[PDB]
Amino acid sequence: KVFERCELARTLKRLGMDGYRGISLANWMCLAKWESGYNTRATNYNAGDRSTDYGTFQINSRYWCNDGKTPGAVNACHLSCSALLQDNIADAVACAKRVVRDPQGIRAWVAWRNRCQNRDVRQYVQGCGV
Repeated sequence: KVFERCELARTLKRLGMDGYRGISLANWMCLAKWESGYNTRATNYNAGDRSTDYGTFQINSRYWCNDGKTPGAVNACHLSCSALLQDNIADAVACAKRVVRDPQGIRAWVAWRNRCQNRDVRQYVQGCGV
């Protein structure tokens, strides 16, 4: 499904993302906007290394979820990558939380560095009531 901005902002807040490991709600919103455009069924195959990115946060199959076809992959979130394509984002959020527990934090997604870091991200949550 494709979330509307404020709809997603409120959902993420309810799921405990605001300030999780020092990451503000607006940063998560900026990441979701640039990764999938708030689309839960988004998938991107990376032909260079045989991995695929799944769902709202475009979580990679080499380290986080298992899709069975990615070489030398681990499944740190202990989830089928299929779980990251559901309309209910509960699992994708649990897994995103795992991703940032690593040293890099939110920096794990290059898209965050390119389009969110050091920028004014207030706009992603303004008027949503979060």
